[PDB]
Amino acid sequence: EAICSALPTIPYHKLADLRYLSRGASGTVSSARHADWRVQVAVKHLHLLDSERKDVLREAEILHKARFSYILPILGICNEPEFLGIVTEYMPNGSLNELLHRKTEYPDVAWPLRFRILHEIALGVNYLHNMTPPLLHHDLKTQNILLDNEFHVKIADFGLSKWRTIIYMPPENYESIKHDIYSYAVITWEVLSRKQPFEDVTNPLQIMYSVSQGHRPVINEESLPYDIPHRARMISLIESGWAQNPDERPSFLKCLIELEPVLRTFEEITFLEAVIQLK
Amino acid sequence: EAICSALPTIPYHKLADLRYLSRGASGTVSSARHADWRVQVAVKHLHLLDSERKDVLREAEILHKARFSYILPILGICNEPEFLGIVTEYMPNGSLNELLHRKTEYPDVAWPLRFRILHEIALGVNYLHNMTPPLLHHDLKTQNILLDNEFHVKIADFGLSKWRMEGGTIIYMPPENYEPSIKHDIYSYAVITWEVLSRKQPFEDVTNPLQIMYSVSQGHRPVINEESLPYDIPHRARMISLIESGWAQNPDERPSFLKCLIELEPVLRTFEEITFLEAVIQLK
Ligand SMILES: COCCNC(=O)c1ccc2c(c1)nc(-c1cnc(-c3ccc(Cl)cc3)[nH]1)n2CCOC
Ligand SMILES: COCCNC(=O)c1ccc2c(c1)nc(-c1cnc(-c3ccc(Cl)cc3)[nH]1)n2CCOC
Ligand SMILES: [Ca+2]
Repeated sequence: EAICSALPTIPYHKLADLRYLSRGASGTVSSARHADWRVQVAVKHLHLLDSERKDVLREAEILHKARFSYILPILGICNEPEFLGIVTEYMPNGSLNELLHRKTEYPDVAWPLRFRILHEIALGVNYLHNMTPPLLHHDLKTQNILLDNEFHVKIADFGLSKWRTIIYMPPENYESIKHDIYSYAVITWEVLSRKQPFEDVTNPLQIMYSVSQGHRPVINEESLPYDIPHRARMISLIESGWAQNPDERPSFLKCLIELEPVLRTFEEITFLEAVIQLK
Repeated sequence: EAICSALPTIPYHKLADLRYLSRGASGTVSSARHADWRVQVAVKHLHLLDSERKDVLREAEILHKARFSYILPILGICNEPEFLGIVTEYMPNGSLNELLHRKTEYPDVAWPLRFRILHEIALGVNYLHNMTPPLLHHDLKTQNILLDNEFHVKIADFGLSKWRMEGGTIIYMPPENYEPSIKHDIYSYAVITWEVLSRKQPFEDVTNPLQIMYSVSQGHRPVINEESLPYDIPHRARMISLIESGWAQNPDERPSFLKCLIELEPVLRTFEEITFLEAVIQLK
């Protein structure tokens, strides 16, 4: 039959210890504990308009329909006249952004884990592109790639997501199935370098202009050191992913076929050991 | 108004490297990779009657509706004239049963990990009991507690499960269910807890399963002495209390899962986070 799973509704009073965590353009994120299920959860609520209410409902429906191993799992919706929020699993280790840039907190991030994150991000986006109809993310950034208790990836933020900061935006989009792979390429560069794309650029309009002229985050010995595993191969993947001509950018299938033999070179235990080193 | 998510249908041909993994009373389990999704998967299938299709589709529907952090995630349903099967995430570490009893492979299983497993099983079952209407598992056993890459729990096998509106072991079955109840699962859980804490097969001495059933109806339980549960077991007294109330002869005396959670929460807080990762590395 047309087997359908319903998203549970969660009474606001069931969400005990509601406390602020972070705020983004998407909304405010708070932690809480479910009174009956006795688990820690996360809540994404608005900062009560008629259309801003449909936005939250659209995202919730997207998360519920796009369930998969690498997508942030939705636990239910809290829809009341007094409060509106999305309830998801709690991700204790935050975002990929924090992992790459909080360098005193995380001085070392072993290569196996960086490559694992890269593979999972790709698995997550590939799944969205393979849904019917294809779901396009259109807002991939390190800030919305979340990390669970053992540093596995959960993709989030489906606000700009369509059913078929600007440093991750392809140049043609300043004024398409090939958008996400562009963003993925920038992310890949960021993960392998632990540097902010276009560091010396003061103004975001200079970035937008340079990008439209074909400039891309710098690739040299200083940004991507020679000790990077599979360096040459990764540089090629990055460079094809952020290509100026969208048609020259690979699909996520191609991207995964290229990545698979790279991930096989890391022994399973090195992933575990990479994690145990972290704070 | 009502937000619905549909379970994907997976064409058989999309499952590459289909290879036998294990058998049980539940059916055959094979491993595979999804050709488009590029992930490894598990496939529970029969190994033709139309009578069996309703069973597989019933379980698929339950797994799809009972989605939660400690419930085995269903990825799709493979329903064709040639083949019928449930596609789920692959759990590389197998079952709690194999962890407890492969003693040469796993000489040590750290107390913190054991407690986290127990805590997660209870969280899973608790969630099932809090659904509207409540879902009752009715076939909990260590063989059905599956373990992911970091030894987190995923509850499987909802074949005998029911909404409150096949030859296997009977050791996890409450005695009132023998001859022709929201208190079934807790009894199973209590046996599971004893098994987890002792790494001993319940009713080890008794060879004939009928004898067990007699013994059990006559009030008997798995042995709670020093030989089975050493004195050096973290929170021994609090645990034995839980086990004993869990497998009471009178269903009314047995506690809810919510109650167990309330008891287990302080116990889990006594272990530092680092110990779980250490336990998983010790097992690799
Ligand atoms: C009080 O201390 C604040 C410091 N910040 C953190 O340590 C922290 C921890 C976890 C965070 C965190 C900060 N910010 C987020 C976060 C960012 N975006 C989300 C989110 C996105 C979409 C949805 Cl639907 C739900 C959550 N969570 N998460 C993950 C929440 O689990 C989902
Ligand atoms: C060739 O033999 C290799 C040795 N077998 C194993 O080590 C092994 C590994 C993992 C196993 C394994 C053996 N047996 C199972 C298993 C047992 N029951 C299930 C299962 C039950 C219900 C559903 Cl709906 C799906 C899977 N999987 N799993 C987990 C599969 O991921 C779900
Ligand atoms: Ca060993």
